[PDB]
Amino acid sequence: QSSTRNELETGSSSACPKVIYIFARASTEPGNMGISAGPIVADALERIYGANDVWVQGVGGPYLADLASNFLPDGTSSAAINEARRLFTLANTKCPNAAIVSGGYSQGTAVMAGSISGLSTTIKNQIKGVVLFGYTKNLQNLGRIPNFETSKTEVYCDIADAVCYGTLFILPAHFLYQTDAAVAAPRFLQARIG
Repeated sequence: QSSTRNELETGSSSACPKVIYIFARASTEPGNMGISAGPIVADALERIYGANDVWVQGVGGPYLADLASNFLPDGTSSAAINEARRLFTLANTKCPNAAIVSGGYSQGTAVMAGSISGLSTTIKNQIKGVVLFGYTKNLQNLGRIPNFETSKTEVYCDIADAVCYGTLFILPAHFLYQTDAAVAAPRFLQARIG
């Protein structure tokens, strides 16, 4: 299954890739990568760069992607945020010269925006590009990641996606970011790399 990827955890410093990609899944998604926007950006990165030149990594562990946490102030649990910071730091520890790129979908965008905002200048500097599909803190944060440059940040906010409007509707819906994730986001990340 595409839905669990751990290439950074099992990564060793003698085989660094050009690209480390870290992704936070939406509420309900299985694994650490999910089954929508996660594997889509990951399939494209490998396609562009080679499978051997991209480490693909989901935010797992304490990040449970449960619906209740969307309502915490940062829009997710702080143990979700520390797990992402932990992985970002590991990519830096292991491979300080690779381009880190990252993604998030729905609740997972709040994991990125939460973790990324608190990082050492050195690490934020290695994170070349961040793609947020359905940014649940688009309204509140003003469509940027606080403390992290807008030039490396590309936000995808469909008109129909309630969560981009500063609240939260919770009910079964279609995935909105099919073409964004497959086309625009790889494209955007490819320009940043790196």
